[PDB]
Amino acid sequence: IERILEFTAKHEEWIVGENVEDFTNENIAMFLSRVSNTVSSKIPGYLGEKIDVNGLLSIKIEGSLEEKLKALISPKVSRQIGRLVMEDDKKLKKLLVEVAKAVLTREILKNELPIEFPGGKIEGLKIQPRYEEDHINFTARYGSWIVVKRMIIDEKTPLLDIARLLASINETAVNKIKDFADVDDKKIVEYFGGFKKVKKEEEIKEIVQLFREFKGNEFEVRYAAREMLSKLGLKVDVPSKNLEKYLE
Repeated sequence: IERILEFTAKHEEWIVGENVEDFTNENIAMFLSRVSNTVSSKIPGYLGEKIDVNGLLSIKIEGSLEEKLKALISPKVSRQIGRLVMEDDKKLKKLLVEVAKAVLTREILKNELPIEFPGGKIEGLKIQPRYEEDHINFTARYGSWIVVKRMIIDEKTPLLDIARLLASINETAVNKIKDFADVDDKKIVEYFGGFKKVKKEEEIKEIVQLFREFKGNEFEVRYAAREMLSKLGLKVDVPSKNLEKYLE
């Protein structure tokens, strides 16, 4: 297909649309940033068949950033999350717990760290929806890069499948922003290389400080935050593969 970069969504009262028409790296990165923020914000509303999301987002994580991080990796919170997952199968429950944990981690930390990308969320209809029926549509073609992640939404569409698609779209956005913004992600990985499986309060303090000292622009810091969190086993992007494996 020819050059295109668009996102539209139409489901119940959620109707939004945005595209790029002036194809600069800045505009592409800002579009993908907004897509990431938008789809990530909507994922929890599609997890209700398997996760008690109201209960999940009602979990209290108190204190400074360092204290919140310690809480998020704690056995207590893992047990709290497990209790909110409606699954009996040990293997499948583990997959859903990790998804729930990623949702909680994003919501707890987004005002403490640069978790969301710049630019906020898509709230209006810059373009009209590409399809008349309810749908999710992410379509990208630029140079050799092509991604088509879309589906029609029926009354028989599993909500968890919409969650999966939204998570997959988020993954594309996160993967590609660092290409369009020329983020040296290898350097970021090596920057945090002195830490592994961070559990102790003292080490959490150290890694947060190292993150704060990271010199980078608005895009680079989002990846530094993600890398720092990865050392604690924390994620802020829902792993679509977990939902894929459940739905199989």
